[PDB]
Order: sequence, then C-alpha cells, then structure tokens
Amino acid sequence: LPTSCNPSDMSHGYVTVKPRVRLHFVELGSGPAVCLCHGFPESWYSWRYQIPALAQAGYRVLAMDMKGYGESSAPPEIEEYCMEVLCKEMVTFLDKLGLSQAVFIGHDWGGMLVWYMALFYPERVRAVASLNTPFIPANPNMSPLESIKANPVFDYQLYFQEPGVAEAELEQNLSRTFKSLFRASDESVLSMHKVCEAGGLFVNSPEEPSLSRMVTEEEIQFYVQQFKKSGFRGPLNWYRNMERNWKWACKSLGRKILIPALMVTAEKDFVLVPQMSQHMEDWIPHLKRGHIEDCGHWTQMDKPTEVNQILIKWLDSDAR
Ligand SMILES: O=C(Cn1cc(C(=O)C(F)(F)F)c2cc(Br)ccc21)NC1CCCCCC1
Ligand SMILES: [Br-]
Repeated sequence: LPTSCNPSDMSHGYVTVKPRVRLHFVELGSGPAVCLCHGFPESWYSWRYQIPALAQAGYRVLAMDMKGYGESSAPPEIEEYCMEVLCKEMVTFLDKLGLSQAVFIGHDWGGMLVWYMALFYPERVRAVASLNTPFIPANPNMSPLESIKANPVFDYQLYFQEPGVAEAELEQNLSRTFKSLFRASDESVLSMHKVCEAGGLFVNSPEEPSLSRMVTEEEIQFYVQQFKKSGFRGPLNWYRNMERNWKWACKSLGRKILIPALMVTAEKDFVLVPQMSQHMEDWIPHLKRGHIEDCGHWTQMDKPTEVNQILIKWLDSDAR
C-alpha cells in the first residue's frame, strides 16, 4: 500500500469564501498546486493514498473537505450546493490563497465539479482530471428527472431527493453506513437500482456488515467521527440541484475544453460505468485516458497504486 496520511500530522487550512462559509483542506508538498475534490459521502481523507505520493512527485497538494463535509461549513439550504455556487466558491478559494491556477482532480461529485470548473473557469484551471465521473454536455431537450428515471442504476438518486429521508437512514448507525458503502465491487451488500421500491439503502443489507478488505476499522472510525459534525444533509444536498445545475450547464453549450484533461474509468463501478465516458472526445478533443481494472466506485482506496501511477504520469506530461 502507498504511504497514507495521519490527520494530526497534516497542515490544516481554512479559507472563508463568504461570511459563514469556510472551506477546510489539508496541504502537503511544494510545487505546482493540485486541488483534490472528493465525492459523496467522503472526505479529504479519501485521498490519503494520493496526498503523499503527489507531494513526493513534486506537487503542492490541497485536499479539500468539500462544502457540506468534515471541517468545512455545512449550511442546510439546498441551493448552497448547486454547482454554480460551489464552483464560484472554489474560485474564491484560489483567490484568497493567491493561486492564479491549480490542477483540479475530482472523483464522483468532485469529478462533476472539476469538469464544471474547467468549462466555466478555464483560466483558473491549469489541467483537469476526473476519476469515474464523465463529462456529459447538458441536453436542453431533456429534463434531469427524465434522464435519471431513464437509467435503473440511478434509482437511489430519486431516494435522495426528499429532504430528511436519506439523512435519517445514513445517520442512524454511522459505522454501519460506512462499512456498507466502502466495499470492493465483489464485496457489495447494496443494489443502487432497487432502492425506492425497497424503502432505503440498507433495508436488505446486514445490520452488522463485515469490514471490506479495502479499509481498516480505524479508517471507518475516522469517517464516523467526521460525519458526527454535520451529518448527511449538506452532502445529500449535492444531489438536490439537478434542475438548477442543468440550467447552468446549458449556458456553456458548444464550448470545448481545451486545457489538458484526463478521464480515468473504473471497470467495476456499476453506476459510473466506463461506457458513460465514451463520447467525451467530441467535446474534449485532446482528452487523455486511464482505465483501472478490478476497480469499483471507491477508486482511490480500491486501487491506490494504479491511481497514483496514472495521475503522476499525466501530471508530469500532458498536464504540463
Ligand atoms: O451518486 C454518486 C455517488 N455514489 C453513492 C453511492 C452509494 O452507494 C450511496 F449509498 F452512498 F449513495 C454509490 C455507489 C456506486 Br457503485 C457509485 C456511486 C455511488 N455519484 C454521482 C453519480 C451520478 C452522476 C455524477 C455525479 C456523482
Ligand atoms: Br460498483
């Protein structure tokens, strides 16, 4: 396993992007700035195997707690978590750090964010990489509701819409929640396509799940402690701006991403399947790619060595 991170041995940074919205990050290394943006329901700590490796390779790594998470602010309002607001806040973050540009690397919702940053703020994005999450141009002729209903494996997203419902289930037993979620593909105890019918994520899953081979008890407990701070409302709110996000995205239609760009697919992510990325070169002509076999949704901790090799190869070449 690559070198990991001990939270108390990190530098912890805090930037107020607006009154009452303060973003926390950890920072390691010197060199060009690289900003890592996690997914749902994660942490800066999801990048624990990439932070040392990137620092060692000659980068200044800034691993965020995204808004809603960890030591970052978690306001309750849904519209605080639309992409337009989130991206503008990441630009403010760079401004207050005095960074003209950073490389942005995201996974999952953080992947979506970094695509949006590359599209709307290219002057601030030196290069962009996404793990698992593709870049799909908004289709102005289709409602987000339609699109989500048109894919069985997105059913959990409908469950996530009604405020309070998923929060209560996810918060009920945090250790159960993270042990249930953070599993390899072959260890999965959940089906994303059968959730609204069933009445929740964990209705058919073990009350006392085993520990995945991917994680230790201590690592699970870190996530538990982080999610006692603000719970899952802010995180889930990332999913509750589908119309607002689509309207914003439509404003960028026709624009091509011309900065250096990397798309990394994961063979065994059964929601963000590799084939979802198949047309991206239409919009990102000089896209580069990596592909990780035997890798599920939780890319960074499933295949940390492979992620590190892909990112470093790309950083040291196409991205410069
Ligand atoms: O919804 C997710 C994250 N996500 C949650 C999963 C769960 O098990 C949980 F219970 F937590 F909800 C989950 C499971 C797999 Br497999 C993959 C991804 C998962 N990401 C979206 C994907 C769609 C469009 C792009 C933006 C990001
Ligand atoms: Br999966």
